[PDB]
Amino acid sequence: TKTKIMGILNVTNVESAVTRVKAMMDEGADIIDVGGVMITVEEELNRVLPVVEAIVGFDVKISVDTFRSEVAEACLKLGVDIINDQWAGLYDHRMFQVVAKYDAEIVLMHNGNGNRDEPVVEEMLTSLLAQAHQAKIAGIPSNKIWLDPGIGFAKTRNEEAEVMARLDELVATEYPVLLATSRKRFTKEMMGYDTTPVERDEVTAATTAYGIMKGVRAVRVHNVELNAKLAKGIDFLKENENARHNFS
Amino acid sequence: TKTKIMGILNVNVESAVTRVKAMMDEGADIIDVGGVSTRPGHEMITVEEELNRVLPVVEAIVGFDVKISVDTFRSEVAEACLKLGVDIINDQWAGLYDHRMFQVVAKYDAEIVLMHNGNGNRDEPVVEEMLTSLLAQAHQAKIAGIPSNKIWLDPGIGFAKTRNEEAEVMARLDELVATEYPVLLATSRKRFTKEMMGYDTTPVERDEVTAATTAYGIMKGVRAVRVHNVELNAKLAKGIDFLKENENARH
Ligand SMILES: Nc1nc2ncc(COP(=O)(O)OP(=O)(O)O)nc2c(=O)[nH]1
Ligand SMILES: [K+]
Ligand SMILES: [K+]
Ligand SMILES: [Mn+2]
Ligand SMILES: [Mn+2]
Ligand SMILES: [Mn+2]
Repeated sequence: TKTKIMGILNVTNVESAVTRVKAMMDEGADIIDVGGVMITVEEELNRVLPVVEAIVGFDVKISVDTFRSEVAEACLKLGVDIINDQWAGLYDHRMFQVVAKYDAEIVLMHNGNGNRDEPVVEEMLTSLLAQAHQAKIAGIPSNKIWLDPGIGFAKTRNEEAEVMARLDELVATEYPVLLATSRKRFTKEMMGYDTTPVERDEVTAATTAYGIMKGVRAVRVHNVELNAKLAKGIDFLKENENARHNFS
Repeated sequence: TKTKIMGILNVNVESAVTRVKAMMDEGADIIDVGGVSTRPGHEMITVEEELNRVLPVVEAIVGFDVKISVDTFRSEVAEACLKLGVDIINDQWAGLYDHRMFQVVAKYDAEIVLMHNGNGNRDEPVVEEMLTSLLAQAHQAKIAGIPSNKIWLDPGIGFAKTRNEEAEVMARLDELVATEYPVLLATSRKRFTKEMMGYDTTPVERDEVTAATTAYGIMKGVRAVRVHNVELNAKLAKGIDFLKENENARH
């Protein structure tokens, strides 16, 4: 019933990572998204693995931002819960098998096809739904697949503005939607100037509120506390609204 | 047009000017100055004490490039302020405390915020009682000479209402917005935001849930928000206005 808060942990110390994870859990993170990725599968594993081994025992879900089944599989043997795939299984078809094999969840982020024929929304829907079908025919449950519009990838300024004005249509596919705009160019431009990254937390929080109201079920963010608490408030307001209107 | 940010200035004079400057920098469109409260159980003061507290501050900030609103329910304090060039009179009694208010406000061509207050022992639903009351007062503000597009309605979250009644109102902000008078939401760090937190915090820690009420309220159509943390809310309001314009522009 509650909006999930996926915290961002970029791994580009294991000790500092661990301390940061507890700090994030503390600020309200439901999922800790670890990511460290052109480098070698081996190099990617050299950065991501030591962290995953240290934090996977904690009482929080661990997502791993990777697009290669080899990185996803070593992580899943350690007990990881989600594979946040920026390519939506396009980069390595074997991602679907690795995930099915460990009864995990997977995020399918819209990416590629930058010079698309069709308008961005029809294309994103077509591609993402096509990837969802592949996930399932691999044996991954329907309810373990998330869709991500992929703000910041293979889309022009105009295309993303279109995508952000029609989030309801992605939500309408009934798959749980993860919004991930945090501190991106799109948020930089909401501010209207060349802001530094951190300066983008408040507009990012705006996307969270707006997205939750459009039906997004999770938000991927750098500033956990701000979004965790802004989301709590918005969730509260919608529920209160349903209650007082006897809407369900 | 954007959502206006009315910063709260609770009332020495230099200390106040400092805080007004900062609020302007954080994005404040209006600075709302008050020295009184209409909460039963709170200190009551004289018109004269309100003046000593309020007038020297208004005098020193009315020149700035920001609108000034004065939170008062007595027209003598109002006029004293309108004579210094103040732009808005924020009335916790919607002109029911002092019946000369609308005439004073319209005399200096100002704006007025009519806040829902009183009759906490009503037996009809809060919402229809508030609408009936606020619209009757508004109708009276126009008779006196205040144009409709300068009469604001405020649901008075935190005044003469039960937790049950505040939740009723927050779930139906659009009905107030539907009246077509510009709407000001003022929930900052109040008890309602404390329920949202679901626990006890110092006032400052209620800022994020206050900001959620801002995002939500803008979605519902309110035109301004009265807040303590101007920056968090000004920056948030800005993102929401953009998301909303973008969505309307694209449809
Ligand atoms: N128009 C309007 N004016 C108001 N003035 C004072 C308070 C609450 O007063 P207090 O409890 O003293 O706190 P603060 O002055 O910080 O808001 N609330 C409103 C309000 O909801 N709407
Ligand atoms: K875990
Ligand atoms: K001024
Ligand atoms: Mn639409
Ligand atoms: Mn006050
Ligand atoms: Mn309704």
